Amino acid sequence: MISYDNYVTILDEETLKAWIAKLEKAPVFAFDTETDSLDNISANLVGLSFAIEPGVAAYIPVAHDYLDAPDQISRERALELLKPLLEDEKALKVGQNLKYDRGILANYGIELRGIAFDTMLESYILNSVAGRHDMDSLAERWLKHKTITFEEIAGKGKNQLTFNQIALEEAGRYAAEDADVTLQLHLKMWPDLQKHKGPLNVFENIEMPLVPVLSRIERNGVKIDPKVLHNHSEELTLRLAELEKKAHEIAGEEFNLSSTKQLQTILFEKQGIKPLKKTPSTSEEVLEELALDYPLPKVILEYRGLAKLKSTYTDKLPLMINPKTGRVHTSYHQAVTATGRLSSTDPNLQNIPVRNEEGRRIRQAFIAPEDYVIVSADYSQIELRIMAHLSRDKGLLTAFAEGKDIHRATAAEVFGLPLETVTSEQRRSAKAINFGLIYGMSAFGLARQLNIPRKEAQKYMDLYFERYPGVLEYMERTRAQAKEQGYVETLDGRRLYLPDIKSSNGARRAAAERAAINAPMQGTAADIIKRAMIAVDAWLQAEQPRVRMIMQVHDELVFEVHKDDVDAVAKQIHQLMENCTRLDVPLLVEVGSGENWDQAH
Ligand SMILES: [Zn+2]
Repeated sequence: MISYDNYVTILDEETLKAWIAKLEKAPVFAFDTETDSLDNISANLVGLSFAIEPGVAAYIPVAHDYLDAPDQISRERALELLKPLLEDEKALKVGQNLKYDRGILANYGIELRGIAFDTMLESYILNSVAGRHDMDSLAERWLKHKTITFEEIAGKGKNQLTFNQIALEEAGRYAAEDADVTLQLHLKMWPDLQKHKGPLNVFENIEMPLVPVLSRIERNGVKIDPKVLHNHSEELTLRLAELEKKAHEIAGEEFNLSSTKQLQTILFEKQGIKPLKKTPSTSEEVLEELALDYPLPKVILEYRGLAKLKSTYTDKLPLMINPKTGRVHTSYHQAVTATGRLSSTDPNLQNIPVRNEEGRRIRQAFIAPEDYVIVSADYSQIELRIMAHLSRDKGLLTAFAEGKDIHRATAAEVFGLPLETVTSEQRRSAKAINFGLIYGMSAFGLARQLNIPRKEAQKYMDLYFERYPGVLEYMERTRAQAKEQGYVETLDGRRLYLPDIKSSNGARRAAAERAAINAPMQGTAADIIKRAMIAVDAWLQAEQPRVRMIMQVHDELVFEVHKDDVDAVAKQIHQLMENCTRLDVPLLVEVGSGENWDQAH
């Protein structure tokens, strides 16, 4: 148990100063902030904790205000004394999710520098799939130590306390332990992170430098117009009512729009093969087949999609506007995906329909402030260009080299016809093949996406490998080393460990073999995107132009640029993204602008 004897609670300047002096001569020190909220932009600093050595840590309360709380160094005095150390790039800090901390300090005009180690990221790079990368999971895995939980000091449910209401010493136990455990975790993981120059490279030049740029992107937020969203909601209520009527009218009586309950009894009872359509889904969608002739499945389909969209973005988004900035602040997660791509929540920007009109209207609500424009910079099929390189295929490499549509180029070879004559159906077939290879899909899988018979799909795949031999050789070689070493790598050294690579279980080893082929391309795209963000952010920080990087979704970076600077800025973003990342993969950045994200997109 952690008691009040473990860590000191600093309540006077003289003592704070004695610690600042020791901190100033330490090789590295753990740092942590405690606040009255999870919302970064509006949270208030309540206290700070440091750890100079395992077992030697302190908690400095500055804003606890429960009834009769003892005197504390003021938030302002503590920060002016701590500011020099915190802003000194030479004073190296360790922490668990330093992104949060860097931002809190920014609420006071302090730029945390020396952001050298983040134990969450050390863990993530050591093995992204070892398990959760939060401090409590980490402490238990590497230290066989269970940490004091927030719920243990604050309580649960609606009556949970906010940090400023917790007694000084209890808050101390929690806060000082964080700092202490964090430093211990670093001492155990940092040495390990050196057994290999690949992960070390990614951790050092990709992951750590990205910490402060994500903080800045998140705190910038994005301007969302709530009127547009509201009218879209009202219209969707009318449209959903209308569709409900159109459905009742196509059949007879009233009924819910749920399959395997009300639909199979109507749809199949009036002709159609018995199997219902599961919302599995993108592999055999019963309702959409019928759609080509049967009108009911069509309106039920278009109904559900609209209902999901309304409650997920039309009704939720306006509620996400922060009263303090008047903008929305999405959460980017840097240590969650297995391949290294950034994920996103509240809102999850990647789930906004891309090829659909309603998705387009959602994006029309992401607007640029007065005298500014939204700019979208996209890496054209970066994953496919990465495959051309990894397969050393002169065919693909040349297609990209001369600017041809790889899907039409691919079709012209697989079907053997001039590029000008390739039809829309042939382009659609080549495209399914191409993107199917990335996700390592089976000839049968391809068939299920192309709506053609088995072995006909096999026919297309054999023709492809004959024309593009380098891709089969890459695929075989990759599944090989995957079994030889138990993991695959990205161009920068990032690793995805594949434990079921020999699973014996068919399905699991199947998944592990698809992952083997895929991860290197997706992880590499991820690494390129992060390097571009770091690069563009560095220019932004150095030159201070009239632009803000507000979003990162899929393979695009979105900015707010002053209307009178768009041309020079576009030239610059463009050169940085395709000339300041990797010079080996043939990259192309499509830059576009408009009044909203939909127009620039
Ligand atoms: Zn904490």
